[PDB]
Amino acid sequence: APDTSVSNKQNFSTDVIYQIFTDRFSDGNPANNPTGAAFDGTCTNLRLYCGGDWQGIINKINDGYLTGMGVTAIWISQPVENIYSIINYSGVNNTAYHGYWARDFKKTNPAYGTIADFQNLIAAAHAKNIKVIIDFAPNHTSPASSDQPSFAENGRLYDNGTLLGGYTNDTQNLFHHNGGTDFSTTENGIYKNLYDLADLNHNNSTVDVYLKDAIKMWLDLGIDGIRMNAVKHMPFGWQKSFMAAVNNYKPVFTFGQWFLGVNEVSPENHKFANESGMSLLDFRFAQKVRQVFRDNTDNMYGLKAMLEGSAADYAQVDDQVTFIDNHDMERFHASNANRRKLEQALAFTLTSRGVPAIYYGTEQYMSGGTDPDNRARIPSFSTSTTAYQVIQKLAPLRKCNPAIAYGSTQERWINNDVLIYERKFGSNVAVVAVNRNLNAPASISGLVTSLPQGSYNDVLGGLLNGNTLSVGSGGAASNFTLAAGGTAVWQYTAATATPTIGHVGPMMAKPGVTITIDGRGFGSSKGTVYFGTTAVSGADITSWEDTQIKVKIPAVAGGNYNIKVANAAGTASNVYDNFEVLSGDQVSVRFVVNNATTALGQNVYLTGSVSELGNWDPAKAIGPMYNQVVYQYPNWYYDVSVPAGKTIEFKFLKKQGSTVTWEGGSNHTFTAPSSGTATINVNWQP
Ligand SMILES: OC[C@H]1O[C@H](O[C@H]2[C@H](O)[C@@H](O)[C@@H](O[C@H]3[C@H](O)[C@@H](O)[C@@H](O[C@H]4[C@H](O)[C@@H](O)[C@@H](O[C@H]5[C@H](O)[C@@H](O)[C@@H](O[C@H]6[C@H](O)[C@@H](O)[C@@H](O[C@H]7[C@H](O)[C@@H](O)[C@@H](O[C@H]8[C@H](O)[C@@H](O)[C@@H](O[C@H]9[C@H](O)[C@@H](O)[C@@H](O)O[C@@H]9CO)O[C@@H]8CO)O[C@@H]7CO)O[C@@H]6CO)O[C@@H]5CO)O[C@@H]4CO)O[C@@H]3CO)O[C@@H]2CO)[C@H](O)[C@@H](O)[C@@H]1O
Ligand SMILES: OC[C@H]1O[C@H](O[C@H]2[C@H](O)[C@@H](O)[C@@H](O[C@H]3[C@H](O)[C@@H](O)[C@@H](O[C@H]4[C@H](O)[C@@H](O)[C@@H](O)O[C@@H]4CO)O[C@@H]3CO)O[C@@H]2CO)[C@H](O)[C@@H](O)[C@@H]1O
Ligand SMILES: OC[C@H]1O[C@H](O[C@H]2[C@H](O)[C@@H](O)[C@@H](O[C@H]3[C@H](O)[C@@H](O)[C@@H](O[C@H]4[C@H](O)[C@@H](O)[C@@H](O)O[C@@H]4CO)O[C@@H]3CO)O[C@@H]2CO)[C@H](O)[C@@H](O)[C@@H]1O
Ligand SMILES: OC[C@H]1O[C@H](O[C@H]2[C@H](O)[C@@H](O)[C@@H](O)O[C@@H]2CO)[C@H](O)[C@@H](O)[C@@H]1O
Ligand SMILES: [Ca+2]
Ligand SMILES: [Ca+2]
Repeated sequence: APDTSVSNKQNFSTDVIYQIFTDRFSDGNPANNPTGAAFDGTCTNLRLYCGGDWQGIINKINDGYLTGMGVTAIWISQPVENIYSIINYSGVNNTAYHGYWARDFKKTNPAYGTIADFQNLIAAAHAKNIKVIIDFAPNHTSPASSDQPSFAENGRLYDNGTLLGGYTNDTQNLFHHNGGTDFSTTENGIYKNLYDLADLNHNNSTVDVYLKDAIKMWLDLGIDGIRMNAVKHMPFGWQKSFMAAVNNYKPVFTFGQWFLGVNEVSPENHKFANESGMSLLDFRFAQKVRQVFRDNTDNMYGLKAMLEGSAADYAQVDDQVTFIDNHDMERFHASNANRRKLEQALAFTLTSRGVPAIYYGTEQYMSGGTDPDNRARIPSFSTSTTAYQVIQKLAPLRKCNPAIAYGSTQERWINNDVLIYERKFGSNVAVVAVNRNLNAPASISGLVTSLPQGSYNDVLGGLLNGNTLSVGSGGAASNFTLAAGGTAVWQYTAATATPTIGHVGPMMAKPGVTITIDGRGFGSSKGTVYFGTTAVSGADITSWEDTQIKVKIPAVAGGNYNIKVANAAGTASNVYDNFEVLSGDQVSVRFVVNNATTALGQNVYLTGSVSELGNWDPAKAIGPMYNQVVYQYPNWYYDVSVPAGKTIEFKFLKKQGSTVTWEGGSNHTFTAPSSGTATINVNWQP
């Protein structure tokens, strides 16, 4: 199959995700509706169950609503079993309608449906070329009070019906008991509870194994991707081990939720996306989009800076999931606002780099404030809205024009209100023009592009007041008027002669695992695959076609390798960096160093004899380590993904910037567990 096939679970760049709040989409099976005080059929009480379910989604998939829009992927509420409690908050009744209050990761939420219902959903979707993504929140269970066990379900955790433990009397330490987070620091947000939710302790062996076993179940059920909840609130090392588990079994496209506020640019966030084994929801993109197109707090210059900065900050920018709003933000469309604002933002997102995600109902001009006002029941299934049509015309471009899916981004024309950008991949090109100024047209002269000579019709058909583009030799466009609030899309596709890599997935795994390499001009005959300088050919290359290659990772030493391919004739392609070859199966180990004093601004890091520990290279050391919550300074701790059953040598370091102070004496030594977790505790050697 080609790169665009529904079967491609490793790449979503050619797709368009539709974010569904299951309960608020469509109640296709009233028989499974919750009853009494936990339900409101009218969906007037936004905190109770409204009845939306999997059967409903199936119906919507079957009746053309999503397909007619060009949607090729869906992201649904967490499917696992949630508590049944009806909680009274501020005099208001609340339910688990959102799917975030888990009780059993190996069962389904009966309100959504049964396992059989789930299987059917998967089948229905696939039959319509729609990939299925599930929300997964292994960071906590549900609302609890250690002092008052009768409150809710006491964050109880079950294993396929078998009780493991609750928040009260947590002798095994399945959960964290450090109060609630205040988001003052990263460490703080990880080792403390979100709201009143029972925080899961991933260092607990039972929890580790269980969670890993659970995801396997869902993978076995046929999912195509995973949306990881609050990744900024779980230990990074643990998550890396989780991704390894997934990748070394059945790799699927995974992206996490790492919230960013307005004007917020985080290096920690970049690093996580670059080395965790998963990508992230593009908050930087989303926030900038709202500023420029919605709240008028920034202009095109800021939009361009975000695009350029992001492309450099993210090793795999094309893996970031873009959006303009979500279940945790106020709806993009303001009641009294000009609809063109939303239309423009949509078009921008659909034609930009990454993986676009659209929050259900956006296309219906839904308005609403923060939770739960942004989660009303979809008021219509009309295909006649302008927004619907915008998506309908642009979504498919992601499939047919690889420039949109894998291309670079380049500004071609700009002013306070206008932005004209170009996407390019091999012989493929796409040019988009946006004039956010709703009252003034712009006179466009001097525009230069990569489009061949000719005339180009607006892909939007003038829907957003766009126009035809005339390109002479040299890619120079003839003078034209860009209507007030105008938006136009011009594109070109053609055969690519030379092998071009547009995407690789997964990006982190152990030898023997099969990876997917997508792009154009690979040819039909098996060529050669390079991992760094190492060449792979023949048998290990499972399949080879023009747009996609399937190959087994070679048994090279653990480390980072750049990927390249060559056609059967020996022609090399571009290089796709940052591939991570693991040393083997991974386990999550907690490292604790005692009595490591430092000066303000100086932190402790971990280094060692394996790739996972940076192979003694301080620049690749793990950290900075933590010293407030679990353990207190001068004792430091950190959770790390290491190779199972291996004997590892390690040392600690103290660093100020890139300046490094090595721990004295001899190296510490330990043997990693074969499965489950472990905690290594030593004293800093002077
Ligand atoms: O020994 C004494 C005592 O100790 C112990 O008690 C302590 C507790 O153990 C401890 O946890 C602590 O609890 C208290 C809280 O600390 C305190 O805040 C207060 O909590 C209140 C809330 O204030 C109040 O609002 C309400 O909360 C309701 C909500 O109103 C309601 O909306 C609903 O929310 C749920 C959502 O609907 C649902 O979707 C889901 O949300 C998801 C979200 O959808 C998902 O995408 C993801 O989002 C996160 C994101 O990951 C994260 O980054 C973050 O984003 C922030 C950014 O990072 C920041 O930069 C900045 O921008 O801000 C944003 C947003 O904050 O947040 C996103 C979510 O907003 O993740 C979400 C979670 O999966 O789930 C939502 C939560 O359920 O439902 C909640 C109810 O849960 O009510 C709570 C509780 O009353 O009060 C708590 C109780 O006091 O402190 C206790 C005392 O010290 C012992 O237990 C006790 O016995 C002992 O006596
Ligand atoms: O907002 C998050 C903060 O996180 C980071 O802070 C780090 C420091 O950079 C580390 O050096 C370390 O801090 C130690 C400190 O090294 C140690 O001396 C001691 O600090 C004393 C301090 O010497 C003294 O002058 C006085 O201020 O009292 C302090 C309390 O002991 O203990 C510190 C830890 O408590 O660890 C912190 C993280 O905990 C980041 O670099 C900061 O910018 C940021 O504030
Ligand atoms: O190149 C392959 C080599 O790899 C392995 O060597 C590792 C060591 O095992 C680590 O311990 C570490 O070495 C540190 C050392 O721990 C640290 O003390 C420091 O050494 C100073 C020393 O403190 C000082 O007294 C004086 O002796 O100078 C030394 C500096 O040279 O710095 C070392 C790092 O430079 O890292 C090395 C890899 O760099 C393996 O064990 C070796 O057998 C192998 O050759
Ligand atoms: O001609 C190449 C030139 O095109 C663009 O410059 C625009 C500029 O953005 C407008 O504000 C206005 O001044 O017209 C110029 C074209 O004459 C690119 O921005 C620029 O990099 C490029 O050199
Ligand atoms: Ca139902
Ligand atoms: Ca946590």
